[PDB]
Amino acid sequence: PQITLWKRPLVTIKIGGQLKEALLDTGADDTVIEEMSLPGRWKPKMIGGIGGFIKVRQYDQIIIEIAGHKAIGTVLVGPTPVNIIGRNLLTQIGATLNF
Amino acid sequence: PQITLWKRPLVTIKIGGQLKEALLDTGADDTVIEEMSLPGRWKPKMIGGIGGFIKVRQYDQIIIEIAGHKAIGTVLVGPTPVNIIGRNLLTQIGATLNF
Ligand SMILES: CN[C@H]1CO[C@@H]2OC[C@H](OC(=O)N[C@@H](Cc3ccccc3)[C@H](O)CN(CC(C)C)S(=O)(=O)c3ccc(N)cc3)[C@@H]21
Ligand SMILES: [Cl-]
Ligand SMILES: [Cl-]
Ligand code: NA
Repeated sequence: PQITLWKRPLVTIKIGGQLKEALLDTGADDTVIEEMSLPGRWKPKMIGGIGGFIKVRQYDQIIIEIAGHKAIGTVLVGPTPVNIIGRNLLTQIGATLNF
Repeated sequence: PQITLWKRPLVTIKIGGQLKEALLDTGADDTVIEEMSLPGRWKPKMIGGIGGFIKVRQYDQIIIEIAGHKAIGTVLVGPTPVNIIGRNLLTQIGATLNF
């Protein structure tokens, strides 16, 4: 699909058995989701944005379905105000910016 | 052009006759750039991101070139960690997300 940017590019994701709304965010290196449980090992990480840093849990090799396209990669979990799909998973679904 | 997301989507912008690097950011509603002087009056705004909120100066109707495409619109100036081109000017340059 082609998504225009008049409005926030929100899509439905499926992660950890749950449906969530998330923002397709080319300015995010990493995918960051609101607090939830995920299986397997994790390690702590700090990630910074506008406003400073938050502490997150880093889970590797997590499968997500993004607008119907499956991808696997690292997912950061913590107190983000918005669920964000970052470049680490946008590449896997073949997303590009075009102008 | 078609920009893939394996690396950060950085482009050259020109504002006040100066070249700067900035990130094409579909997760940003608004364009915000690091401290610089812009002409005219400004109005207050708060923008929130991953770590919380910052105060910025809002300048309207600023001429800015983005990857060679001319735009004229609102630029926020404040302590952002990186220059970000958000959806208000991405729509002016005709950008879409595609997958
Ligand atoms: C530096 N780590 C960063 C980079 O990679 C990592 O992945 C996740 C984080 O990325 C980010 O937070 N990306 C943001 C851009 C941004 C901000 C600061 C620095 C770089 C990029 C976002 O793309 C845009 N942000 C709203 C998101 C969180 C809903 S906003 O806070 O900046 C914003 C920018 C304008 C406006 N008008 C309002 C908010 C880590
Ligand atoms: Cl990854
Ligand atoms: Cl590719
Ligand atoms: Na894992």
